Amino acid sequence: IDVLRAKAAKERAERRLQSQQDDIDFKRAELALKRAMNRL
Repeated sequence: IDVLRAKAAKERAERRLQSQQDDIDFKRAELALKRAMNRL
């Protein structure tokens, strides 16, 4: 069933390529650590 298993590798490789799309959600992850900018 390699033909069906390989299908999982395609979905992953695609997600990784979507870096520019996963840049916004990643920003918030950092903002939570440093919110000093807001206090000022």
